[PDB]
Amino acid sequence: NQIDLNVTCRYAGVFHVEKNGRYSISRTEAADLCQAFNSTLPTMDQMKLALSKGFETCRYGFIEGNVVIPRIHPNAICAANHTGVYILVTSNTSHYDTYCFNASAPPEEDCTSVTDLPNSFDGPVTITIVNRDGTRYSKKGEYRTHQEDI
Ligand SMILES: Cc1nc[nH]c1CN1CCc2cccc(N)c2C1
Repeated sequence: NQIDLNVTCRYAGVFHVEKNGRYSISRTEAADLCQAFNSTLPTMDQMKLALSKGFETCRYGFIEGNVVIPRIHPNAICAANHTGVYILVTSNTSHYDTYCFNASAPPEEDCTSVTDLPNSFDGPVTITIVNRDGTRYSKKGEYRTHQEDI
C-alpha cells in the first residue's frame, strides 16, 4: 500500500507533483494533495510569477481553474512548442498531475529537497516523497479525503 509523490523545485512557491510518475491525479485529489503539503492550487497569477522565475515542466497539471504546462523554452513535444503558461483546451480525460503553491517557500528558485508532507493525516499508506535528485522521505498516512480517489 504505497504511493510515490515525485516533486520539483519550487519557483516563487509553485511546484509540480506527480503520483507514481504517471498522470493519475483527479481534480479533487489535487486539492487534497496540495493541502497535505500545506499548499493550495496555484492561481494563474501565481503560476505566471513562477514561470518568470524559471519554472517549466513538460507535464499537464491542475492549477485553480485550469490544466496547464508552464513553458520557457519552445519544445515540439511539450505543449506543442508554445512558451508561457500553456492552457490545455481540449481533452477527453480527467486525470493529470498537479501544481501546488506554498506561500512560505522562498521567493525565487528553490531546488532544495522536500522532506515532509506536513499536513497528511493518519492512515495506512506508505507515502514516499521522491525528489529529482533521488532523495526520499517516507511516512505512513493518507491525504485523500474523497473515497472515489482511493
Ligand atoms: C519525464 C516524466 N515522465 C513522467 N513524468 C515525468 C517527470 N518526472 C520524472 C520522474 C521524477 C522523479 C522524481 C522527481 C521528479 N520531479 C520527476 C519528474
